[PDB]
Amino acid sequence: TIEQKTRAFTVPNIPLQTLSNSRFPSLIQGMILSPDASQVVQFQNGRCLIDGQLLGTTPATSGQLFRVRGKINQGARTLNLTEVDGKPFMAFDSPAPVGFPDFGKCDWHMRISKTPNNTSSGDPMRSVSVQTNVQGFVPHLGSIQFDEVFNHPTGDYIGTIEWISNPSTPPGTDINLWEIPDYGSSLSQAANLAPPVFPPGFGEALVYFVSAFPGPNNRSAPNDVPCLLPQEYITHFVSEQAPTMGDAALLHYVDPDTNRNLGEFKLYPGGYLTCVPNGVGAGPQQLPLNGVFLFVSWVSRFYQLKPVGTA
Amino acid sequence: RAFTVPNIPLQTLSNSRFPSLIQGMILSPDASQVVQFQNGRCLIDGQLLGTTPATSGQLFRVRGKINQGARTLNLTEVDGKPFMAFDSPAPVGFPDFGKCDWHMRISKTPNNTSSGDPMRSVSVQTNVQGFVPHLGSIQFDEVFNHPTGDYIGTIEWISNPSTPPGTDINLWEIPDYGSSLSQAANLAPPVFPPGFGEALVYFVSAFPGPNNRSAPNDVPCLLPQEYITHFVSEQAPTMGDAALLHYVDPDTNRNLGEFKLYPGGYLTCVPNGVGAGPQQLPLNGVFLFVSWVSRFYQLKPV
Ligand SMILES: CC(=O)N[C@H]1[C@H](Oc2ccc([N+](=O)[O-])cc2)O[C@H](CO)[C@@H](O[C@@H]2O[C@@H](C)[C@@H](O)[C@@H](O)[C@@H]2O)[C@@H]1O[C@@H]1O[C@H](CO)[C@H](O)[C@H](O)[C@H]1O[C@@H]1O[C@@H](C)[C@@H](O)[C@@H](O)[C@@H]1O
Ligand SMILES: CC(=O)N[C@H]1[C@H](Oc2ccc([N+](=O)[O-])cc2)O[C@H](CO)[C@@H](O[C@@H]2O[C@@H](C)[C@@H](O)[C@@H](O)[C@@H]2O)[C@@H]1O[C@@H]1O[C@H](CO)[C@H](O)[C@H](O)[C@H]1O[C@@H]1O[C@@H](C)[C@@H](O)[C@@H](O)[C@@H]1O
Ligand code: NA
Ligand code: NA
Repeated sequence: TIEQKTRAFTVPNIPLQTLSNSRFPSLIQGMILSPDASQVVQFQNGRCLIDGQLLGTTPATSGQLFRVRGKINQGARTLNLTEVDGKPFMAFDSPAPVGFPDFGKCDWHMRISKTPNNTSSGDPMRSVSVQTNVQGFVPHLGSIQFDEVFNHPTGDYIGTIEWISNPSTPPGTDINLWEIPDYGSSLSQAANLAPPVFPPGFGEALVYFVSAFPGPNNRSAPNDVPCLLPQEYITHFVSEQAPTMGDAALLHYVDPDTNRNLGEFKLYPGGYLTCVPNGVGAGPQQLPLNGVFLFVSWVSRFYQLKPVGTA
Repeated sequence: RAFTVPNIPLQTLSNSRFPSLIQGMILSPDASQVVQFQNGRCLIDGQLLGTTPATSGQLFRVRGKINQGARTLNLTEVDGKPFMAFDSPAPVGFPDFGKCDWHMRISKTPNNTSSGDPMRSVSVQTNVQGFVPHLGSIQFDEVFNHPTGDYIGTIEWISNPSTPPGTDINLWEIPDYGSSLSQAANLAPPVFPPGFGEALVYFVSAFPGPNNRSAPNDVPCLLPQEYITHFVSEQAPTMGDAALLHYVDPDTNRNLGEFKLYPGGYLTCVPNGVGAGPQQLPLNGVFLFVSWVSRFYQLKPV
């Protein structure tokens, strides 16, 4: 319809501290730049074009996000993946089931249970671990491998990653949440992976939203999980499907108390935000978390942003 | 601002009492069922009630401080900000699962170590003297012989309440937020059956744990969480007694049923006798706002 093709672009009118990470369900705790200025990312969750087109394994909502479901035989180590709702995973069409975790360079410590409940007593929860750099980690081929033999009843199991730690192999490897796992194998590459996102250059830098995920690391610091878009943005774009009318959407990060602009950002149609750091050490990490991004105007990709933060 | 609801299929939307996809749309088994959920409560002009969070990120989490050797978790908000006692039933997003024991998994935050499994299992009874979230604290079943600190987590599975004996899980109920000397302030009010041919619609999702029926633990809620987020963001003024919605098949554009969304944040329909109701409908439909209507607007039976 005319209304559909002329629908004005909008973003959710909710402060950042109230929005959610799109790589796992949790409130956003901060904005950062990548420590390495040359960092290329290829996250498979939290990927959505601003006209509402989902990419990779990205779910429309938080409900499928960061869940794992599959069938496993008693005495086996192989979890044969399905979609979160139990329907078959059509492999070769996607890197993994919708919402499947994209945490690379770490051991996964999972909690799962047999579904649906058919018990009248007892604790249903089971702890399993998954290494992602072993030959058995082939979600694109429809399966992942647990570390130990699964001595529990054959059936349909659902759960999630509860905490993460350094990869078991090779020794001395630290967690790196900037990376995704290898979804395929040596004989078969992962098909329909969401594309990489490169640093924009020319004074601009990618902005990442971070939330702490449980687990230790070599720095004795939180495992901060970076993502490109709040999940609420993704849901909003999927619902609205507003046509993209320019090269980039100019956003102002506005202080709700004073109505003053705290920072200028560009939201690119590919579903990521950039800013211009105001010198070395400056960036969006210096901004308070109670601001609201407001859509100002469609702009050219060449439009220059006022630098953000203080050196 | 014109009123709208999200353009997303129901099966893709989330429960507002815990983060999970909606798996069903039902009437209460008891037609006289009164509910008083504290989560999933939002006026349709975007005003949150009870303990309801604006978004899923805050929903169904518990955070607080606990000392090594103690049983008491002194609650904060999910982001770590102080919780004000006597003001509300519990911190925003605090679970509202009544009539069950809670089996939780929690961990000390932020991480400050290079080694070890951080996860701790604790259990909470909600009908005991020590369950006083309105006063800012809850009591674990056992002494917490783990490091002192700031802990965050959630309920992992539920089971029958420990007391009194022979009590089964009833997720239609909420816990007793109050104390021996003080009732909980600012509880979201009860929602009563509408009568006059109409019935409340509930969205259900299964939660882990055993029960006496050896079947799923079904959690009913009044609104999808995404609707709540949408209303909070949009702040569209309520301009009639009820918002008439059509539940539409997106593949064919066929209207599958008429519903009324009331200002208080709940949906009704008219069942076409016994056996009829919204549970007969496919879950891939999208609700669409049609018009503001009066309270006495007669819905076509579903
Ligand atoms: C404290 C505990 O573990 N209670 C168990 C109970 O345990 C024992 C019974 C007898 C001895 N003994 O010989 O000396 C030792 C331990 O075992 C019963 C029967 O299996 C458990 O009740 C059953 O499972 C529950 C999950 C419920 O489905 C219940 O209806 C079943 O009958 C009992 O578990 C506790 O039951 C309580 C209700 O009566 C309540 O639900 C409580 O939360 C349950 O405790 C949890 O589940 C246990 C299996 C265990 O994991 C415990 O740590 C949990 O808190
Ligand atoms: C298999 C295992 O449990 N490995 C542990 C290791 O455990 C033992 C040490 C010594 C004996 N013994 O003398 O007989 C027996 C068992 O203990 C080290 C610490 O000394 C653990 O490594 C440390 O904690 C990890 C969580 C990481 O942060 C790591 O960097 C720390 O050094 C080690 O845990 C395993 O470390 C692996 C990396 O080297 C990898 O991260 C793996 O996932 C870890 O195993 C998990 O965490 C354990 C604590 C345990 O809960 C296990 O079940 C998990 O899979
Ligand atoms: Na692989
Ligand atoms: Na109480």
